[PDB]
Amino acid sequence: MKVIFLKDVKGMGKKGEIKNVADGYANNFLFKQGLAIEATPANLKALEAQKQ
Ligand SMILES: [Cl-]
Ligand SMILES: [Cl-]
Ligand SMILES: [Cl-]
Ligand SMILES: [Cl-]
Ligand SMILES: [Zn+2]
Ligand SMILES: [Zn+2]
Ligand SMILES: [Zn+2]
Repeated sequence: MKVIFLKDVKGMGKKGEIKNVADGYANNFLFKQGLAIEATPANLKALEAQKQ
């Protein structure tokens, strides 16, 4: 699973970084805790638009 971090997770990734991680971790921890979202082209396009 490719994710973009929304918050800093020490030892894992900083806000704005894009990293591939185990699906279980993404689904059960990162997404569950609101720390990241999937880095799909669609999500990235939407995130860029809001920042601008
Ligand atoms: Cl995977
Ligand atoms: Cl930071
Ligand atoms: Cl920081
Ligand atoms: Cl896992
Ligand atoms: Zn995966
Ligand atoms: Zn930070
Ligand atoms: Zn697991």
